[PDB]
Amino acid sequence: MKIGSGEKLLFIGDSITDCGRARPEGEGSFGALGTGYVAYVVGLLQAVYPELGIRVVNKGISGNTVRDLKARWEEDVIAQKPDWVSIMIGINDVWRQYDLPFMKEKHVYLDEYEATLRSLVLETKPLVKGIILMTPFYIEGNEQDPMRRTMDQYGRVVKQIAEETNSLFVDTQAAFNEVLKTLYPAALAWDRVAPSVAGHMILARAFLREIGFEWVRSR
Amino acid sequence: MKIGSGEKLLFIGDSITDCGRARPEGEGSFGALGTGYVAYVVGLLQAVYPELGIRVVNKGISGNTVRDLKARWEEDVIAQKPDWVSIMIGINDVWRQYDLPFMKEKHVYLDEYEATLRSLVLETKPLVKGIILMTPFYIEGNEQDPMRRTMDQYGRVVKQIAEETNSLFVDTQAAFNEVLKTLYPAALAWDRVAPSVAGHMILARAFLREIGFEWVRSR
Amino acid sequence: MKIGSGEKLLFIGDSITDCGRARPEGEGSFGALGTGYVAYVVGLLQAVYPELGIRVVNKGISGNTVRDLKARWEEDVIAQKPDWVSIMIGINDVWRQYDLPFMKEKHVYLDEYEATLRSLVLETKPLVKGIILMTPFYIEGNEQDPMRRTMDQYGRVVKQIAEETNSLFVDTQAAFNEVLKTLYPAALAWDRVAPSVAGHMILARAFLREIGFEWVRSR
Amino acid sequence: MKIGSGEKLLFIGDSITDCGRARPEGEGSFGALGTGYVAYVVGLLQAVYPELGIRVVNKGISGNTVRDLKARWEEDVIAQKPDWVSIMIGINDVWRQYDLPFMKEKHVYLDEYEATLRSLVLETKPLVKGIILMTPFYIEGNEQDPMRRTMDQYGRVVKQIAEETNSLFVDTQAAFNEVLKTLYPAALAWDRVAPSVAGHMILARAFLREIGFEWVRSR
Amino acid sequence: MKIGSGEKLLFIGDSITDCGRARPEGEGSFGALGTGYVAYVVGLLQAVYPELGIRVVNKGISGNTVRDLKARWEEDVIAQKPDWVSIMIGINDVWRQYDLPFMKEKHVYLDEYEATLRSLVLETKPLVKGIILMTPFYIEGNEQDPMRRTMDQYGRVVKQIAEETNSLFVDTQAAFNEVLKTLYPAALAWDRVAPSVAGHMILARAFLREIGFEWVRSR
Amino acid sequence: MKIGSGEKLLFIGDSITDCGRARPEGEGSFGALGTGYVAYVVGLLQAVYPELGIRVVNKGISGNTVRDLKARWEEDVIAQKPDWVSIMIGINDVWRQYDLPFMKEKHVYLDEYEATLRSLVLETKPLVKGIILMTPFYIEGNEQDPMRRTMDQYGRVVKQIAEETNSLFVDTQAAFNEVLKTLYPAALAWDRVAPSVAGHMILARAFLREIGFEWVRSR
Amino acid sequence: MKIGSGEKLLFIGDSITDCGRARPEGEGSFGALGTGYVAYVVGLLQAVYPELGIRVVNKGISGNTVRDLKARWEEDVIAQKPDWVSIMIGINDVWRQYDLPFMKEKHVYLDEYEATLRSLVLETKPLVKGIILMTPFYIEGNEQDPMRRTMDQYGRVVKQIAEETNSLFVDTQAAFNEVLKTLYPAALAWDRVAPSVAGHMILARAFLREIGFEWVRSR
Amino acid sequence: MKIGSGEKLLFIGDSITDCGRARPEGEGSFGALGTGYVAYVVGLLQAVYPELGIRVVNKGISGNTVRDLKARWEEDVIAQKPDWVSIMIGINDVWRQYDLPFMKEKHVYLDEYEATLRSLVLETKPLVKGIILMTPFYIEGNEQDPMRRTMDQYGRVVKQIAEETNSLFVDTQAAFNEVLKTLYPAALAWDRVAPSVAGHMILARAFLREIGFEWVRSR
Ligand SMILES: [Cl-]
Ligand SMILES: [Cl-]
Ligand SMILES: [Cl-]
Ligand SMILES: [Cl-]
Ligand SMILES: [Cl-]
Ligand SMILES: [Cl-]
Ligand SMILES: [Cl-]
Ligand SMILES: [Cl-]
Repeated sequence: MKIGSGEKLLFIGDSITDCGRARPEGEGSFGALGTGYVAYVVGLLQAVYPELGIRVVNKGISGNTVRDLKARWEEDVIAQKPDWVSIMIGINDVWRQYDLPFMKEKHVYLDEYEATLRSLVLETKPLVKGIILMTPFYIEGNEQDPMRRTMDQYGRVVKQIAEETNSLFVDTQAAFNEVLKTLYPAALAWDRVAPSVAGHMILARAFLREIGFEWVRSR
Repeated sequence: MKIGSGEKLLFIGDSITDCGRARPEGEGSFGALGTGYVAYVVGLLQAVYPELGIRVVNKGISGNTVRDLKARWEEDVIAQKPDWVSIMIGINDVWRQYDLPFMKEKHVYLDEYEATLRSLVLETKPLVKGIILMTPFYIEGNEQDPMRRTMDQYGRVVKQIAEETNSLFVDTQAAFNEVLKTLYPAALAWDRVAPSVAGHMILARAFLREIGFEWVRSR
Repeated sequence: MKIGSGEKLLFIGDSITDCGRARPEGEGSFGALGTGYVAYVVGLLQAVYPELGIRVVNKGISGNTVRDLKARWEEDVIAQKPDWVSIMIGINDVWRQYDLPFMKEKHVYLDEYEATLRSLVLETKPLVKGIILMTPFYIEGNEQDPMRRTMDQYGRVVKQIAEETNSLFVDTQAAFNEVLKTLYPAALAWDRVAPSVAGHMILARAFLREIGFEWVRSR
Repeated sequence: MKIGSGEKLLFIGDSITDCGRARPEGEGSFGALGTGYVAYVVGLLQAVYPELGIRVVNKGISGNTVRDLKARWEEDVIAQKPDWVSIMIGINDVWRQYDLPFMKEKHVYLDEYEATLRSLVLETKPLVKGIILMTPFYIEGNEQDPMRRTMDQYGRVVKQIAEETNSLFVDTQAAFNEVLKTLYPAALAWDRVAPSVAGHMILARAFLREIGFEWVRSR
Repeated sequence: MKIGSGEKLLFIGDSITDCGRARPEGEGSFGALGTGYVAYVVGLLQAVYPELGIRVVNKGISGNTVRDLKARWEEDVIAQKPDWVSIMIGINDVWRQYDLPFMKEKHVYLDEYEATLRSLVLETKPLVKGIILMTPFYIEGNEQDPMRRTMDQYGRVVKQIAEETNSLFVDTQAAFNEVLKTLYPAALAWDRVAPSVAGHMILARAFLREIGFEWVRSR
Repeated sequence: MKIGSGEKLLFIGDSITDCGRARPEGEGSFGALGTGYVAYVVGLLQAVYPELGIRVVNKGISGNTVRDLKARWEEDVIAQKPDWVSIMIGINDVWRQYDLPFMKEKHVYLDEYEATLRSLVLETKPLVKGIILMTPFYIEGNEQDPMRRTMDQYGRVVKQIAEETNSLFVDTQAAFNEVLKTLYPAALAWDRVAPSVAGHMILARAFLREIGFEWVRSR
Repeated sequence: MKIGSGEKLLFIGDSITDCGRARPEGEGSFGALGTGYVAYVVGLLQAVYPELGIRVVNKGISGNTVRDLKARWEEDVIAQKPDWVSIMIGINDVWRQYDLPFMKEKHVYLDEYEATLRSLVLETKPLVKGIILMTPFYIEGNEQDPMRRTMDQYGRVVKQIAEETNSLFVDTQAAFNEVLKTLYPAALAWDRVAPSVAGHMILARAFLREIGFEWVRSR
Repeated sequence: MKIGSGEKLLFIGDSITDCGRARPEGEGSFGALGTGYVAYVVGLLQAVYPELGIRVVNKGISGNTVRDLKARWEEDVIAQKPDWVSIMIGINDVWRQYDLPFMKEKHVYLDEYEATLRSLVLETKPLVKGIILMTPFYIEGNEQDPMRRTMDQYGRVVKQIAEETNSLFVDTQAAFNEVLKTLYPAALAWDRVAPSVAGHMILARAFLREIGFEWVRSR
């Protein structure tokens, strides 16, 4: 378990992170974390490591792109003095290119995305114990579907950044890809983005595996 | 994994099982399974065993005792033709004795509890592939608190029926007891009964472990 | 114009047809026809052929398959004594196979679909002046996506019944396909099924063209 | 098609334009345009010219007279940097004279109306590719009904302005007049102002005809 | 005053009579009589003839034609044992011809109107002390508007039945006509049917004058 | 009729005047005047004198005492530039003495009441055509009931003020007293203050009689 | 204390008893007893006699007269097998005579009141351990107010039945009368019937004193 | 009775005091005091000492610790110029230690609690006639339950402070302890903190006993 006792773990992202969490503070055991993967992570950490006393904060905001993260980073991240920051962003940065292909101010292209995400990591790294970069995802098994193909480009950038900055790394697309060998996307999310409890569990598990969570502790 | 491909798993119980499930069907949407351990179970099974093709049904009803289960058993269990039935009942059977001590017809005392639950297990066993008996629980660490002491006795009844009937058995009290070495009850549930996400994860993990779930499959 | 003065045109289908229509009557206010292609059809007919005096009824019901149509056919179609019946069914028959793959009784497979739809068309044809058969559709441009591939097969069934029965025929998939040369699905419908105003205009225009509507009447 | 690819088309007016559109921005494919003729225009343009990539904004505000348009013109029009502006105003400027004939500060008389509308056109013309002036209307077939007779005076002024400024021109009253040869007003709008889907389609079609929309493109 | 001490006066009609009255009783609170002319009548009678001890019942139902009255006559009129029955019906009988011209079964044409209303008056007259027949009305000053022209014909029917049957008679159209020498319809009712407080006062005053009310009693 | 054409009549008072009127402006034919005596007055004036073109504004505010009137007089009265002001105040000034007999900052005693009301009249008189002073009231027939006895003292002061300032005068208590010879208070208002439609008609009539309203005009 | 351990005490009445109690059971939660004197009684008994183990049921129904009690007596009283029945009825029996003087079938005059209440007491007495008869009341200090005078007569009937039948007896009017030496009615209840917390405490204290409650137990 | 006529009694605390009281003023006989022990105290004082004319204000705020009281003391207490101040605080100061044992900024430890509470008393004492210190409580009969054991430490501090400052003193824990000899906590409050009407009556009675309330006055 990478996260130590008494430490503060902060999640940021878009609606997949937000999941109806309490605004502004996003902190507490009884609904304030929202109802998706963040909450599941905390639940599992408390069920299996209750003695760790890990404080968890949810700063997800529905609709955000990486440009929106940068715009609130000082207030929502820096000022919170976290020990661990988990970032999952990119879905909207890409989706807007496909659902509003002519409202282009809504799009964040890849080279802007890469530099902005890097800028967030590099600002934050000297202030925290660790950073966890979660790729965006798209629940779609055809690599050549245009949005899936774009999303994968953004996920490759995330991986690159994590390597180069010594951040932890969660490939959420690889986790979905496995389940997509069996299930058609609609069984997980009609819109291919916002999933079921199952999708959130896929994400929660992917995150917990990367931080060295044990389902039954050996120690 | 005790549960196998193509099987229908039906959960029944009180509010801990219900958690806002869709009535009457308790199946078949996103959200139809409720927002507690039953949903978490189905999500983790889907995340880790997507190919198993399990159908899951949530017949939990808030407020039920085992007397209420008996009254709807035919329509809600037997008529559903499940392959597997999971029962978690007893919390209200006990809690009414303590919160409404003078309304005795709302109590289900130990003789009624054992005979009824026994009868339901005996009746159902030959019609299904398997039964899972979950103990009720009380989120309270002091064995001599009166309601914890009573709830532990009711759990002994469940354990003994499961043994007699070669049912699977989940000791939910023991799962909470482990966490209660560290956390005061209120950290998990103000009222010592209806817990947080963490509590429902304690439950879901206790269920899954009993049915041979692996967090990361070795094969 | 195939539809003539004084005729009653009854539309039946699933949510794509329903679009919040008034239940049970589906006629006779402002708003009773719902807010999608059925209403747009009635509006354009009124704008361009005000003198035609068409009565229009919307018997769409959200969630329906052709099995559901059959169960209400007598009350909702035959008892209404329509002159013209428009049917657009199949989306849910197919989508349940993909979004709830393990709940097989909710699926309407191709044998049940063809026999039922056929039976309804055969039964209705001698009681009415005319039938319009609209294909189901899936807003997805890749023919080998599994649900698009299945939906195209169901459309072939509709086309063949319409041919056998000398019904009018609207290929809604082809209409979407044309736009999908330019737009990614999400621009029209996140879930690839329930579209925007633009999608409903694609539908209404496909219907109208089949019934000989002219945007500006040449006579 | 007068409108070219990538261009921005902005509609302004009163409730007939507003139709519940999103405030303040009035822009987007999924409800932000409101539910009347603006939305229908955009829907048809996307269904038939999807590749044009026309951005559309709805700045209608219920209750407005031309005096209200002038009061918000800088923020709602100029600042938006549209390529094409469509104006439909006058209904309220006239209605108030008839429904609140003694709260006269609510009235905009014809010579004030004419000069204010001219002032809007002349300010805007050097900043855009084109302007479309839609007459107000009143759904009433008797030319001598007092409100209809007044409304027609205002429509004549609009036509004059469009001629003199080389603006495009939509005679909405002429479009209703045709349908009113068959339908009594109440079949379109009980209040003779705010119509049904049919009325909105009459308006949408009138607008699309003036911009050179083709229902089936020859090219 | 035609109405006398201790008598029960029952009003029946459509929405103009209903005005949100309490269903089913239409009597007996504060507010049970609705918020239009029926309530105003009861208030003025109470203000000026408090000692009369009149019981008043409002059996108006929004949307009703005389065909609807007939279907509930036994339960809503005869079973109430009124001493006086006031009927104001015809607006919807006529308006459906104009707002839904093609839904002919919703129309109540003049032959059905005269026969039904006649039958109800003949049947009720020997069971009660008196009947008041109020004409329907249309708030429209042009006699040749088609719906006003039709409504005036229906009023002639009412006047003739009242004459034949020695019923009291209230010409509501004439009352509106007087005000319409000064006000355009919209000042009283946008839709020419459901008026303001002023319109309901026009009605209440027309009723009261017919029953010999004095604003200031001379005795 | 004391009120001439084109003139502005403003009512101020407490909840008996307010009756849910539109805040802040309190002006319009379709609900803005609220649902009690103000609205009835306007309704009758329009039904019988439609050609007068009297503008009416309702500045009633529930809970007000005369001290509250003074606090808003500049904004709510002076600034409105009325031609006629009607004041009805005192109910709360007195009620508070009886319902909150120990929260005394809520009480306005008689000599404060008298001087404040005088101050309002004397400020306003040089700015308007006329002032109408309506007494407060209490719907209670026993002159010696403590609140009734107090209320009458306040009504005597109002009368004195009106005499001394040449204001018009409405004795609302005398109007209720007449009806109270027959009806027990509860038949008009359970709380003896806020009446039924009948009470509002008693008030409306009292006001209209003082301004020279004719129910059937001789001229 | 007249009530003893293990006994079921059932309260019945009108709104004063109901106070929002849970329907139909009126027992068994927190809140099921309503928010007035019945709840206060149960609370004080629990605070001071926790060991008594009393079951309490609230069968009050807003609006009831003794005629309504009779119609539900079998289901709501006798079928509950109470040991003690407390009845407080008469307020509406009387108040309808005054607030709806002309709707005579809603009145329960003294002959009907005495015979019915008598019959219910006689019928119930041999089936239960004891009966408590509470007078109705009117919060009004003037004995010659007409409704107070009538209510006092109805109270005399209750007192006489209680005497005849050796029922316990609570004179609620006398309890209010004592406070009314100091407070005007409006301080306790604007409408002289439905009081504040203070009024319900007056009631609860009057009940408790009659059943031998001690505020501080001497033993 | 320690409280004299005309005096102002102000209660402050957490949710147990607040009970939904009116914000900000917390003053009035008809709901403004909230629905728990404060309201019951006032009710009893009015029922038994109506002539005292005691003004009562409720400044409870749900969630408060003693640190929160200090933060609002000037506005909510000092500025109100009370004659008597009742303080009940500590529940949250302690609860947070047990329900959010790792969000420690939410905890107020005992020595901070003691000094802050002292600081409140010492500031206030020279400004008022008297102060009443009510201990916090926890509805839990086992002295060794961790939260109960902590709560008792805080109650001992309260008692010490009251002794040292000559404040009145209410041991709310001792009052619950008596009832807990018979009832399990859940019969009074599932969460062991927020009780039933019974709990509020236990508190109300404890407070009234300390101020010398007599249930039947000797004088
Ligand atoms: Cl999002
Ligand atoms: Cl439960
Ligand atoms: Cl559907
Ligand atoms: Cl408008
Ligand atoms: Cl109607
Ligand atoms: Cl008021
Ligand atoms: Cl009642
Ligand atoms: Cl609290």
